[PDB]
Amino acid sequence: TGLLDGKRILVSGIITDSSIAFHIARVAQEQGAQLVLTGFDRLRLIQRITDRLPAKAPLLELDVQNEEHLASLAGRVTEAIGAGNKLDGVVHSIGFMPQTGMGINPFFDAPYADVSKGIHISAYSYASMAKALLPIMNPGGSIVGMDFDPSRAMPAYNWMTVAKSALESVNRFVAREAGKYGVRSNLVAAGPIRTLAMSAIVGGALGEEAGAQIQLLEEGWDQRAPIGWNMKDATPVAKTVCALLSDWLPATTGDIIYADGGAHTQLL
Amino acid sequence: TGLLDGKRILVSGIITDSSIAFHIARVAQEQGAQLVLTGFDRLRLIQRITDRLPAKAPLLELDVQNEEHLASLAGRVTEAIGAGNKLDGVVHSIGFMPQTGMGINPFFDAPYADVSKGIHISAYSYASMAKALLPIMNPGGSIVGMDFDPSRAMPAYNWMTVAKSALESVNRFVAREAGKYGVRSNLVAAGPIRTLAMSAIVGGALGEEAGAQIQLLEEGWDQRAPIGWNMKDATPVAKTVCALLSDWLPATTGDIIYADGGAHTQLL
Amino acid sequence: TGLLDGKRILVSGIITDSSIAFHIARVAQEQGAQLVLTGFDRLRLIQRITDRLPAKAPLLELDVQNEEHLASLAGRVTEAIGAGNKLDGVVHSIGFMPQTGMGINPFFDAPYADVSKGIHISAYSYASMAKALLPIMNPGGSIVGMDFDPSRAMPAYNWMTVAKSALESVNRFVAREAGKYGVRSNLVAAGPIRTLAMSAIVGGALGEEAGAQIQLLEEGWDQRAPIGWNMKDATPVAKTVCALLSDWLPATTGDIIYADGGAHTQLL
Amino acid sequence: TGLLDGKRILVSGIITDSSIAFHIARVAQEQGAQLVLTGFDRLRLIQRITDRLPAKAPLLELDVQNEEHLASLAGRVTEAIGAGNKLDGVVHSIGFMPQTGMGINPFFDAPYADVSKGIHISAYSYASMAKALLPIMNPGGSIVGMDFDPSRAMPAYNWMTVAKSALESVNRFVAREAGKYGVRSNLVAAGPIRTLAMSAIVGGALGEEAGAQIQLLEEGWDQRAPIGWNMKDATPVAKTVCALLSDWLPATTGDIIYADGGAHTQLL
Ligand SMILES: NC(=O)c1ccc[n+]([C@@H]2O[C@H](COP(=O)([O-])OP(=O)(O)OC[C@H]3O[C@@H](n4cnc5c(N)ncnc54)[C@H](O)[C@@H]3O)[C@@H](O)[C@H]2O)c1
Ligand SMILES: NC(=O)c1ccc[n+]([C@@H]2O[C@H](COP(=O)([O-])OP(=O)(O)OC[C@H]3O[C@@H](n4cnc5c(N)ncnc54)[C@H](O)[C@@H]3O)[C@@H](O)[C@H]2O)c1
Ligand SMILES: NC(=O)c1ccc[n+]([C@@H]2O[C@H](COP(=O)([O-])OP(=O)(O)OC[C@H]3O[C@@H](n4cnc5c(N)ncnc54)[C@H](O)[C@@H]3O)[C@@H](O)[C@H]2O)c1
Ligand SMILES: NC(=O)c1ccc[n+]([C@@H]2O[C@H](COP(=O)([O-])OP(=O)(O)OC[C@H]3O[C@@H](n4cnc5c(N)ncnc54)[C@H](O)[C@@H]3O)[C@@H](O)[C@H]2O)c1
Ligand SMILES: CCCCCCCCCCCCCCCC(=O)SCCNC(C)=O
Ligand SMILES: CCCCCCCCCCCCCCCC(=O)SCCNC(C)=O
Repeated sequence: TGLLDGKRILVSGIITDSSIAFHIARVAQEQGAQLVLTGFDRLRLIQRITDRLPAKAPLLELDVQNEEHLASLAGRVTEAIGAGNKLDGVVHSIGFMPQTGMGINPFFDAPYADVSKGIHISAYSYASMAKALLPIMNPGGSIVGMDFDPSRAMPAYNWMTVAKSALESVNRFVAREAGKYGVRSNLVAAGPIRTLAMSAIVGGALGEEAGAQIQLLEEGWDQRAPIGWNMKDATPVAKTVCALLSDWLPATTGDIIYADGGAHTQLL
Repeated sequence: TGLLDGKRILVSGIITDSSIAFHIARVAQEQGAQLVLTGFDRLRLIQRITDRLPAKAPLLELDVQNEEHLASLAGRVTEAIGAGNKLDGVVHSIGFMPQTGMGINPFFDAPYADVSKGIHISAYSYASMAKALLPIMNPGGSIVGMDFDPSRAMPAYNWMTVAKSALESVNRFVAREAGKYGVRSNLVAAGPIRTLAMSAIVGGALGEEAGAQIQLLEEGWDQRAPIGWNMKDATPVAKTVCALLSDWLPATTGDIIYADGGAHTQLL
Repeated sequence: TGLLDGKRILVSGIITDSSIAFHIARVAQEQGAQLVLTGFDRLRLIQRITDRLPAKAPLLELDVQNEEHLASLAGRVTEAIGAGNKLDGVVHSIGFMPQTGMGINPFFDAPYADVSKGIHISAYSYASMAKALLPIMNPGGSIVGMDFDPSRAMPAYNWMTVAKSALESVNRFVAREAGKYGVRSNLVAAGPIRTLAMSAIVGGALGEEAGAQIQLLEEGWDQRAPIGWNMKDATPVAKTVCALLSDWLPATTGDIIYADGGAHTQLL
Repeated sequence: TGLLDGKRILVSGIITDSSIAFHIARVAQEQGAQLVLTGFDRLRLIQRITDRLPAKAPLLELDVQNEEHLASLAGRVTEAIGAGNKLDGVVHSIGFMPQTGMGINPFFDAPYADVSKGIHISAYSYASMAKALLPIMNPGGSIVGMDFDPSRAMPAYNWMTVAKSALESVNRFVAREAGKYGVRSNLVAAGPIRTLAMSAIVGGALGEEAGAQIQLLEEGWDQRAPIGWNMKDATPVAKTVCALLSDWLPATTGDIIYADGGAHTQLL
């Protein structure tokens, strides 16, 4: 038993055991929830990884860009959980953006073909996923997607910041749409965690200039954060997503709950 | 056992069983926390009311405006809980403002002697209380005070809005101050609940004009709210304060967690 | 002479004499600025309309979605103004969204092909335009695009809100990009103005089901607005865009200046 | 010509040629605005200070913490300008707060007295000069006092950022109980210019701690602004205030006009 006792919670976005999505699943499982895991394309590969999760959770295939995947979604999920049973949650830990609009390549240069590829998988997909799953959700259910404070412009995040900013706005509209089924829609704003990707830029893969600009940024995050910030530990972020998936915040919708050590409230 | 199992949580602001503070205590108690209740002046009276709380919690006297009360605070509390034991939380459900700056009397007329009386008990007291108690708080502890979205100017709330706006800012500074002890500082923003006071204005005690301006406001709160808003039930607000008092949001500080049905994110 | 004396200011987005862009041009011209007008496709038609502008301003063709148009942009403009002379401003009054995005279309239905068509012309084009023109701008120059407060979710705007929200974020990044040339980037947030089919969004073609929606919106806007709101007059918005184009706000960048009667600051 | 050639304005708050006001005033006094100034506890001081200014304007011994003073804050200016000849501007730059809630003296090391005592000029104040000068004001005309971004918790500024979150909230209600007057009350928030308060809170009377902290935040703002920021001068910031008096920013209220240099909007 536990925080997520008896709840059937869906969790997408696991590609490795460093994924925030992997930690959300691990913690969600410990807390008692029953998971239905979805994976992009490396099905036999990420399968192996989902084997690390304390409990077995049926892996289903889901490319958010494909309406064939979306359509089948609710359907498979039902077979995944059972007939009669419905979903208590949906976790959208999906975020993409080709190097063209994120990082060392300039802001003005990133072409729309890529920007749009990020805005479709990062921002929009939240909607289409709320769209495909909402019907099979019990009232009182919760849908929570990841965010990264787009309020102020920062170097490198460039177009991925813009796609996240669009994400928050979408959150609000899905919120009233989810309202009709009793579901809540919320977004979590974490500080940088070191997934494969971040370890990459850190160690000069991007190079000197970049690896530093981001180093200091991660560095400063700890400066301002009152209870500090531990970028090599996602457990604080997993815990937060689980709380939002519980009966303890039954009134927050179209909202954003920050889990970045409060770094965003301090200036220095 | 439960959400607040084994935690010793302080809860001030109970004057009746309609007080949000009363609900925070009732739920906190059910969830397993051990309470230490503080009361303003009607000690023998509010005592009788705290008797309704599922469990007995030692009532201590606390007038936030009195430095004698503040100084003794930590002290008594220790006797209240025991030698060795420390506090896991502090709940500041205190808010005051003489009718001069709130309601039907105009904004320009409210004199500073009153405005200041509200700003001392509503805004500042959060600090002095964090001041008096912080020392006896275990790291990982949480301090949460009530708020009422001051972002946009609304009729009647007038100077009490201003004092709450000052409150949020104080929250941020106490946040970094609490950081050094491992405590988190957060503010909850609820929509209108009907305590004694609100039932009063509603039923024309203030009169026609006022009783209506507030009626429609409470009315519209439900309009915009996606999962609606039940002003005759504080259970949703109590639940939220308890979650903030738990291990499930270990990274939010100097923050504000809205519990108003998300009415604040929608325009219509 | 006047507010925009001697300044060569570009103004895009004029399709009729109801366009806010038309008013920005009329006032800009009165104030002394020299205009370089751009039109989408109805070149012979909107040409006829630009003839109403107090003074003649060379019409150039510009489809923002076409990199051929963009590339040629700086070039033509130079021939339009002269050799040696540079631009002092750029006004991006461009905004698009097919009825499946906005409309009364259930938000979940709007497919990405359209959403993306709006996000390319509304949000992104701001960038590519700042991209194409920045080079020929004098330091101290100003680029200002239109906005419509996306902070809170409102009915009908749906995906166009999302595109506008993306727009503000882009503004911030163009802001630091423009910084290097001395140019400022800012967005103006107006309340509803009535433009010919926008009179078919209320008491015309689009106000029968969720059509009164833009009534109580067009209505409520005046309620909350302290100095009121006159939706049948764009002069207040034109005046604001000209001030931003002047030497009187030399330090605001990546910012948003609201021109909706302050309706956005009041709750009721 | 001028923005203000012909506009009648009271500019409140001159102590030095180096403090904000002496700036707004020469700039305002040069733009055709005929002004009437206010001074504090050494008017014999602000007197010969003022000769340094561009033309003549009388000095009224005020102090918005004195009520016989507030009492007469209309029919003394009405005596100062014309025999029933009206007034256009209220450029409030009245603000102050004692060194215990300052930086040097720690957040918790201070009491109410002093905070309450500073708000009176800092926060509350704007909600004073308002009522007084109001029915002696002409439509159009504005009420505008300085703001220093309260949003993030600026350590070292402490209570005079909290008072700042409060000046703001109070300027929004004056945005309504003035909007009937067709008057504007709008806040111009700007960055830490080197004035006698700051120029001295470094060179000698505070030794360090708030100091390193302040220079800590000055290297910042500069390094963080797209169009950059200088602090050895206030002129672009003084200008941004002016057009906020003119007819060029016509549709805003209970608003914040930012001339900080785009520093409030840049993460890194
Ligand atoms: N790591 C950080 O610093 C950090 C911090 C806060 C928030 N975030 C955000 O959280 C999200 C997850 O990133 P992460 O680093 O925690 O984990 P991750 O990158 O390991 O997980 C992201 C997932 O995106 C998915 N994806 C991409 N395109 C897809 C598509 N077409 N269809 C279906 N799935 C697709 C992949 O399956 C992948 O598992 C992103 O939105 C990211 O911006 C990251
Ligand atoms: N009721 C609502 O509509 C509503 C909604 C959201 C937030 N709030 C806020 O929550 C807080 C509590 O109000 P409520 O209606 O839930 O309950 P309440 O009014 O019943 O409780 C408020 C408490 O203020 C305390 N108090 C006043 N001065 C004091 C002082 N000098 N020293 C010590 N204690 C003092 C009293 O002891 C009283 O118990 C206020 O800040 C209020 O603005 C109210
Ligand atoms: N009317 C209102 O209620 C209102 C209020 C505030 C802000 N706004 C915003 O201001 C902008 C202008 O709308 P409006 O009603 O004032 O005027 P409008 O609709 O008359 O002008 C908009 C322009 O969009 C242009 N456009 C579309 N696609 C283009 C493309 N592919 N390439 C180049 N140009 C293209 C057209 O040329 C057209 O002139 C929009 O962003 C709108 O959302 C509208
Ligand atoms: N310099 C900075 O750090 C900076 C920069 C931007 C914004 N802010 C804010 O800008 C505003 C302008 O400050 P300045 O830097 O020109 O300061 P200054 O102190 O040199 O001049 C402004 C005035 O503060 C006044 N003041 C104190 N009590 C007052 C009272 N009771 N009556 C009348 N005036 C009162 C004095 O009369 C003094 O003349 C302040 O409110 C400041 O908080 C500060
Ligand atoms: C190769 C990764 C690109 C480098 C990181 C992008 C620029 C970093 C600066 C902004 C910091 C923002 C924190 C966000 C980090 C991310 O979104 S990681 C990308 C998500 N998933 C992967 C592995 O691609
Ligand atoms: C007698 C109460 C005064 C009337 C209510 C104030 C004006 C209501 C309009 C704004 C609505 C805001 C909701 C907030 C309500 C409160 O803070 S109730 C006062 C707190 N405690 C008491 C009983 O005095």
